[PDB]
Amino acid sequence: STAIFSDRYKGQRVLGKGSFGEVILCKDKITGQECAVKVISKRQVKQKTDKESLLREVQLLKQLDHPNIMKLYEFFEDKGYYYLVGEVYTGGELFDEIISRKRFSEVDAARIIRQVLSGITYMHKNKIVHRDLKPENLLLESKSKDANIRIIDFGLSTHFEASKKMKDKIGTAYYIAPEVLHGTYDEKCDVWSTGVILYILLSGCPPFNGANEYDILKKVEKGKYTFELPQWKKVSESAKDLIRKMLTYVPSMRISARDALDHEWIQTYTKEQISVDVPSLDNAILNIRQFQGTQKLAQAALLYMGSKLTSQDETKELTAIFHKMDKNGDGQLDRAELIEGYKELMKSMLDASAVEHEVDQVLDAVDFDKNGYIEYSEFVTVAMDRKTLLSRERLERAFRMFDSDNSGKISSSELATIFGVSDVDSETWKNVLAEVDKNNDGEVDFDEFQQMLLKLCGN
Ligand SMILES: CCOc1ccc2cc(-c3nn(CC4CCNCC4)c4ncnc(N)c34)ccc2c1
Repeated sequence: STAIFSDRYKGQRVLGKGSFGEVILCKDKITGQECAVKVISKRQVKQKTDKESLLREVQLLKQLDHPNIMKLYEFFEDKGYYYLVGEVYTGGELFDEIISRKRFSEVDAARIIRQVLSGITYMHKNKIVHRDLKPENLLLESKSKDANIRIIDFGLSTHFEASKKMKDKIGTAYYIAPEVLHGTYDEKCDVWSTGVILYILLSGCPPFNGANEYDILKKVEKGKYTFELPQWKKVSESAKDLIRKMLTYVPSMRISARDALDHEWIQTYTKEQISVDVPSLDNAILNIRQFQGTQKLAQAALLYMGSKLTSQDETKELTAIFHKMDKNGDGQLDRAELIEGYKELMKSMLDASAVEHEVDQVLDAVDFDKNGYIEYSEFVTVAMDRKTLLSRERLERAFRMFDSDNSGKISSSELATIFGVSDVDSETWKNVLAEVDKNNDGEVDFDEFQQMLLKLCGN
């Protein structure tokens, strides 16, 4: 009697979108235990290994326990997806916590990096490689200041092929080890990624950077970086030494995770008491806030355009479904039929229970209610506006957050940075601007930026 995910869990709400698919907050129908479930769509994500190999990894992952590694509880598979059920953590991404601080020192960075290396060391002893380690994969257990770090997605890269969509690979290029690019890699790739993360914590700038994905990769593959930024003068020699050892090009010469834990710098700056010399890295924290805001705005822009393309698709599809269901030809439908077509559209709505409630939120939202005969046309408008909300609202939020001086505007230099990170061709976005505002003087407000994005997705 093979078990069934939706027999055991109900979806509560969406937690986010991660590598390989959506993460949904779920609840055990008997025990009330809340859990974070990564749902991998077999249609969007191709497998690299065979079933046998994936089930063996899962079985191993369930038996490992470390304070800095996300705990996996359960694994299910049906016809259309894979479901990975883990512990839910509520502290958010590390860097989003870091940028809320007004003080940040080498002690804070060593506390951070020690946890990461401790989790990586443990996983490498069990022959699991992350490969895709980056800031987004570092979650905080809770919103508390003293919260432990939990690494997510350890081992998935081995069995599933990563999205080639830019909206999914923003800020992947900065962290990947050069041997991963060339195809022969081992567990040392996780030390390199960690090394990049440490460089960023102490300087707030990526060691390997450029205007677009491909320029960043060209820098990584060459392997050259420097410590000539002014804010490195404030950093201990010990920290730089550890960095050089983590960023060693040839993997066989690069320090192991385990050895990195024992390095003088980690031993010195994680002793809770001794502040022998501990200034605050003010420039770094502000660089990280700029870095983070840029990454988040580019991401939000791509998802805005993606949501706008989805809403074109689904509006037309839903209308054609309702049209054919309308046997009267009067343009009206009852509740069950609305539910039926919306389910037919299907392919957060993990069971029939999820669908009926979304429909009910819209029928309530249909302003005032006459029961029996519903104008299919207007239900479509409202169902779809609902779907785009999260993404337009999020777009404005990200715009406001990027605009740190509250100027209401972003410069064309800033647009170049954002569009380079979003991988929108240079000639393409300026042609678009020229058409939105024929009189602009090198800056756009929120509405203009939004109008630009619409034009860049064929509207
Ligand atoms: C081999 C383990 O297989 C699993 C199984 C379930 C997983 C669930 C989560 C998860 N994702 N998110 C949403 C975050 C929003 C911010 N961007 C990053 C994602 C989460 N938010 C809260 N808790 C979570 N657990 C997640 C991530 C990785 C998992 C890996």
